[PDB]
Amino acid sequence: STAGKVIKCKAAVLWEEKKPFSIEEVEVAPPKAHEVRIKMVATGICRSDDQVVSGTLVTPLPVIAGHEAAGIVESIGEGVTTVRPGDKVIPLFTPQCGKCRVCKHPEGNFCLKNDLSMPRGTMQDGTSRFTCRGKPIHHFLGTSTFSQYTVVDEISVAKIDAASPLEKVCLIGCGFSTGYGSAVKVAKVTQGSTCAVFGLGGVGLSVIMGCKAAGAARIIGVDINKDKFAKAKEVGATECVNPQDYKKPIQEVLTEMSNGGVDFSFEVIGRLDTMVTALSCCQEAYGVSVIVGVPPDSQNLSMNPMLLLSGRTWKGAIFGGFKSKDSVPKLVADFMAKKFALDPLITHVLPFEKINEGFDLLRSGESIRTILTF
Amino acid sequence: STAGKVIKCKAAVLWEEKKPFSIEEVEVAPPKAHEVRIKMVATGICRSDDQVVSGTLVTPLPVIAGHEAAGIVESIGEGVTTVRPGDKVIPLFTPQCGKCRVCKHPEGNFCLKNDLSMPRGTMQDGTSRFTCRGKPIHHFLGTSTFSQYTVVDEISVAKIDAASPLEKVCLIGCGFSTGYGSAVKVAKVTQGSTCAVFGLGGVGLSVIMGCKAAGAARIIGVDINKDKFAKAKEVGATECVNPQDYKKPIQEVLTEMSNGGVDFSFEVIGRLDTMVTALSCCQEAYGVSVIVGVPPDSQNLSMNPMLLLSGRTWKGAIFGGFKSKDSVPKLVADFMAKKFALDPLITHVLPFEKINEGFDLLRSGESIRTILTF
Ligand SMILES: NC(=O)c1ccc[n+]([C@@H]2O[C@H](COP(=O)([O-])OP(=O)([O-])OC[C@H]3O[C@@H](n4cnc5c(N)[nH+]cnc54)[C@H](O)[C@@H]3O)[C@@H](O)[C@H]2O)c1
Ligand SMILES: NC(=O)c1ccc[n+]([C@@H]2O[C@H](COP(=O)([O-])OP(=O)([O-])OC[C@H]3O[C@@H](n4cnc5c(N)[nH+]cnc54)[C@H](O)[C@@H]3O)[C@@H](O)[C@H]2O)c1
Ligand SMILES: OCc1c(F)c(F)c(F)c(F)c1F
Ligand SMILES: OCc1c(F)c(F)c(F)c(F)c1F
Ligand SMILES: [Zn+2]
Ligand SMILES: [Zn+2]
Ligand SMILES: [Zn+2]
Ligand SMILES: [Zn+2]
Repeated sequence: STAGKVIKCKAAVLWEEKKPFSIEEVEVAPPKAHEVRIKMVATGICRSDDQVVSGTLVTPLPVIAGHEAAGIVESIGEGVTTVRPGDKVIPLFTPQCGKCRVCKHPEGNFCLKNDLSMPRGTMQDGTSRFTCRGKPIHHFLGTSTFSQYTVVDEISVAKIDAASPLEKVCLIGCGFSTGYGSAVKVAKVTQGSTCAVFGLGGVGLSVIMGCKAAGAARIIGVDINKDKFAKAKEVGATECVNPQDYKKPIQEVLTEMSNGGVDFSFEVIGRLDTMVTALSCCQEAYGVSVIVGVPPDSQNLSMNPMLLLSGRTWKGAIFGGFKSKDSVPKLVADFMAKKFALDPLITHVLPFEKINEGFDLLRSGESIRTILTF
Repeated sequence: STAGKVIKCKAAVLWEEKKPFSIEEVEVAPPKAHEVRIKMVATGICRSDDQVVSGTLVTPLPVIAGHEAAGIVESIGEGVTTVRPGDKVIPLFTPQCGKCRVCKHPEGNFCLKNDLSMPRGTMQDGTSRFTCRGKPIHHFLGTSTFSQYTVVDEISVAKIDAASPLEKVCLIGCGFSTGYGSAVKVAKVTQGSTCAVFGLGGVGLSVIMGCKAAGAARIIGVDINKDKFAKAKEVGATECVNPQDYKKPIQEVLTEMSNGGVDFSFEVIGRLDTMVTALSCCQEAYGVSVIVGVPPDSQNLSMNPMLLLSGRTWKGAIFGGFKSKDSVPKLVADFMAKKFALDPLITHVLPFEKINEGFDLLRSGESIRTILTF
């Protein structure tokens, strides 16, 4: 029995920016009221985790990062009603409290209990459940999945199908659901439309999947790494373009290709310049552009508002617009029902001990998703 | 009996930026194929016409400005099918050719034959119908309503009810329709919502009318001229705020007043800083902000894209999102049926010869709309 006791386990601690993860023993406190302790089974490597390493996504350090995962409930605190010991679960980096004005809104998903806007790196109660070498360690987005065991608030966990394969469905905790929902829920891609997707990583591939599911006629993938094109075409891109191949700026190229602008564009990289390019390539009167990539901390973009005055719509979203706790179990059931595929996103499967190697595959351009297994 | 002949008439010619209009004789050529010559009856003074004088809205000079008007067809060119001599008409500063990809789209209204994006100051065939002192004079937006007679392309004119009061319905040619449609069509304001309207001129008052027609529960007007507040409350504002009264930035004030941000905000001024403030004050997860004001030429704004990534929508529109030639006659029929009021917008009436006094009233802050009568 571990229930009610401190667990000593392995975790990947990031002590300061621009350093490898350190794989060492941490102590994980038992869950308090309304908290859940989870034994991790699989976690993905998302570019957002790398941005924490880079320092472009700011969160308190030292930290246990990781937010795209799946595991099994080890124990529950007093008052927990939505999961039990032995349940398969996905932690939710966007919580769903069900009580705030956003949770009550039909189209909101960015719950006011989130730890994204103004990150504290704690549990809801303002404290940490983690220590390492006698020092308190911060949580990340109320998830912290780069650990054999984590503790999450009940509003930050969803119970999923007992038969689901956790080394695949961990992607429903971030990159699949984000990209797919950006297309089908946030943009509301229409049948017969032309879409442009900037960035052909795991999230951008998921946007392509959604555009194809929504019946887009043309899906133009855009990436500076032409090694990404073959998989983008496998999941539905009709054409791929590398901005580096052209004398003209790519917004001009895509406007020409689409006979006057695309219906829907997506920025799935995280750069200010590509957010403005993506907006500009959508048709001036009725185009929609969705920002999915996470921009660099504290930097503003510059843009001409005439792009909007002619009729364009610009919007962004976290987690594909999905209300997290309602939607994650439904997405897992849809995957079990063969409504969408996850294998095209998974290029590498490594033991958790090879986390640094996984990040080097992402940085070098080789991987889409590496799944780490515990 | 003027049909096929040059007409000599008075017009207000703008020879140079930052100068009074010159009321003097012009020559108006007869209409070519698919053109309509109109005897003007009434024209409004819109801030966009003043921005031309200021040089912040660029169009070629010398010019006959004016775009918000109503008149009576004097003659038609070869091939015209949609109006006849003696019909009451409103010139359309946004055309509706009915054939381009925008005109065919269900949402779009910014027809590709517009003269707004890259203004030439000509008719569709690239020539002018106006001479003054033996020199060619530019058109403005394909309308040029500050003249006793104008010539417009058939795609830039709508036939309206024969019993229409032209001294009121001229406002359907720009300010009323723009503001009202920005609320009801572009933003799609919902019953029970909270709205913020930045700028309480004739367009912003029309936005308030639309928000109240849509059932908003709270409509907060924002203006630095507190003399604007009484009329804003008459047409539906529930409260007004003057940014100059507050130590804190008005986005923070409006976020506090709305218990975490408004549902819908509207920028109806034309300044870069209020475009960013208006986006900021809508609720971060589900808010919508609409740009209606016309920004200063060739200037970029700076903003933090995290405002969008949390879930906000930012859009703009021309002419309230209305397909112009379909919509104008319906709006006139609705006015005739008392579905909305125009009198609250009309604060002054002057003869056309007093155009410079009408512009002085707008610049002083004293008027909403002055209507000029020919
Ligand atoms: N909104 C959310 O909820 C959410 C969720 C998941 C990820 N993200 C962000 O989404 C972005 C993509 O994540 P990911 O798919 O894991 O990353 P990724 O696998 O690194 O993919 C990014 C792709 O962009 C390509 N790229 C880089 N620079 C350019 C450029 N200038 N022009 C065109 N292509 C370029 C690059 O080659 C790569 O294939 C990151 O910014 C993440 O932080 C956001
Ligand atoms: N999108 C369109 O189709 C369209 C159509 C009509 C007008 N316009 C533009 O809409 C804008 C408003 O036109 P209008 O109603 O005729 O002008 P207006 O009558 O000048 O009203 C603008 C209001 O803004 C107020 N204002 C000025 N600066 C500020 C400030 N910093 N903060 C708060 N309030 C301030 C000002 O006191 C005035 O009451 C102008 O930019 C027009 O060019 C756009
Ligand atoms: O990849 C998902 C993700 C985000 F979308 C963010 F906006 C963020 F700040 C972050 F830390 C994160 F992990
Ligand atoms: O007031 C309507 C109006 C606009 F919305 C513009 F964008 C524009 F350039 C213009 F000249 C105009 F008159
Ligand atoms: Zn909530
Ligand atoms: Zn992620
Ligand atoms: Zn058209
Ligand atoms: Zn106007």
